[PDB]
Amino acid sequence: LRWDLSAQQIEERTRELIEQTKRVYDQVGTQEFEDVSYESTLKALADVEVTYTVQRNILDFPQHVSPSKDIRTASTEADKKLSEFDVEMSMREDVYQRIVWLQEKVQKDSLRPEAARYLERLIKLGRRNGLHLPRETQENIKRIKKKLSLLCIDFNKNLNEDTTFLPFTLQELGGLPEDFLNSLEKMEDGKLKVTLKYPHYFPLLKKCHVPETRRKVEEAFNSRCKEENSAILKELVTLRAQKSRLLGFHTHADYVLEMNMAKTSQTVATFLDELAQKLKPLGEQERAVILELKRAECERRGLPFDGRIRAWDMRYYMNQVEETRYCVDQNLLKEYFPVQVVTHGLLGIYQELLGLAFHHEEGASAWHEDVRLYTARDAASGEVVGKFYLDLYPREGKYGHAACFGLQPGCLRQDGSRQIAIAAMVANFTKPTADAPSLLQHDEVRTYFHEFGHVMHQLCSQAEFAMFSGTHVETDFVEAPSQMLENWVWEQEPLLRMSRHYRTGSAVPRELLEKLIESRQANTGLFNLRQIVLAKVDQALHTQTDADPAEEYARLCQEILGVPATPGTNMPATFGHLAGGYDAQYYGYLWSEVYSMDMFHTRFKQEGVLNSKVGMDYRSCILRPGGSEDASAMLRRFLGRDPKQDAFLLSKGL
Ligand SMILES: [Zn+2]
Repeated sequence: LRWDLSAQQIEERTRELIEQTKRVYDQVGTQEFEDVSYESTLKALADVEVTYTVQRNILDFPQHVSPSKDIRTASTEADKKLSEFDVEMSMREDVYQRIVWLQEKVQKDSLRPEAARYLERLIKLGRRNGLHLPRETQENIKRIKKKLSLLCIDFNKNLNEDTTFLPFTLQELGGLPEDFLNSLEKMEDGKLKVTLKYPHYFPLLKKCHVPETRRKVEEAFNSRCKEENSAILKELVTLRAQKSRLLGFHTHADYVLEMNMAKTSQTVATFLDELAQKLKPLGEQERAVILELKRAECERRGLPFDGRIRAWDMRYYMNQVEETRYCVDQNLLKEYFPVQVVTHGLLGIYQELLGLAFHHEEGASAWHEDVRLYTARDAASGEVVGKFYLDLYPREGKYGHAACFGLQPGCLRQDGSRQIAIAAMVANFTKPTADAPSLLQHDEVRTYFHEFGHVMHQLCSQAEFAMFSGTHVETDFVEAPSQMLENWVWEQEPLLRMSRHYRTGSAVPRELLEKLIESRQANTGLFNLRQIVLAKVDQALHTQTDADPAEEYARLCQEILGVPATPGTNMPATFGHLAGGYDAQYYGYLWSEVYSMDMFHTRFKQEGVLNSKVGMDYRSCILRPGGSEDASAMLRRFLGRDPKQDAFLLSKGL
């Protein structure tokens, strides 16, 4: 791939790519019925997607890793132009007509399965865009989409641009680290300025032992843009509902869910309700523990005790539970996880699990000197499967979160030969230095294992059509394979393969490993019940008509979480996911995680966590199809039955 492109070349290549690609769509869009064929219509569009995707990825990737701001800025602009172009092509009624004609002309069952799936998806995407509907319906949909887009931009911008802050004395900030306190904007008043941004909010609620301070900050944070965003949310709900009906669905949720593994809003509601019921007892147990800790602390500090867990007590006491009930010293633990050792052990586990051998391509071209390129080859034949880059250390201008970027999609070229997948994994682990090793927290090891899992999905998939390549699966299933893989960082054998004291070379003591593993369950009951409250609010707003966001959230917090929403607040008005493309899909996080445990326990825990036979079945049944098969079908084959919540519940001790 190309990595030495300047900002100017990016600009030029983008215009050229769009011109060349549009040329193909124009050709397809003007065919006469008589000339419509599999080769001239379906293959034409499938082939151009391959050439386009490759080029598009090269142009929009630099914005996330290039050390050059000019290149990054040009890449961001190219992404905007290409994204706009993608939507423009998706709405082409002329091209859609030829696809519909092809569907008519195509003899039933005469196409290869994946080709038939591709044709059906193209037809479905057009229908979800309303291209088959009457002009008046399409005009109305267009109008509503425009409004919705604007409403979403404001919802997010309002929250992001907010600069609300609360002044507190060093005494009121009791509990927060010293380095934290001096980082605040010291007012002439003498008080320190605490803003509602995450870097300030989370640490304060988890460490500040002054109840009134937590209370004030919680009220403010959960009341941000209350009036404006609640008005916007009411409009989003109504407009989404109308748009969904015009597109043929009874609710927005049902429209959104059609493409998910869950399929319908009823399926999601049943999923969430059953999960909440099963987790209830664990929630009761956890709140009892927290209430006692609060009673004890209030007594100890001479503070009044109201006998109730408040919204502003949650994060604080959950943190206390973790520190005094499970303990586990991350400071000591991290000494056994030097980044170099984790990388080696991690790559070792994946090699063995998938029957692969990773080969470092010394001195390969890259966007930064610290980037390393590897070629994954079949362990017995040595044939190339794919390639992947590792860009693990922080630097100015680089994406600040761990992620997997598909660069070259694994699929078939125009001539029928196979194009290998090429992906890049990004992380931001401190880079080892002279006398300052880079020790990883367990959560970083978890994130590392999770993201590399996506790299393997990208590389091991063998779809023939670019549309189904790699991680292009149902949104509520894409995370399941990686979440299944996270289980490895909670198992002793794999953990030992990824650890070693950075200095003494000693192995992690069994006592420490046991505690670490036990800590996985800390506060899991309340953590999940809260996620359920969020998922249910998301579902209610996109299935009901008169549902009031604040009231729904309050009702659910009391009934499911057991911790009341603070009067006057409106958490839903700050719930960015409702305006970030995840609308009606928040349940997806819980859905993938719950079933990922079924995948893990049913196959890997019974046949051998590091057994290659199971690993090869995982590669074959789950990764190889890419989006060429429905997640439900892949799971049924891998599990031998449909998935259940059982494994998840058992892992919680239920
Ligand atoms: Zn992920």
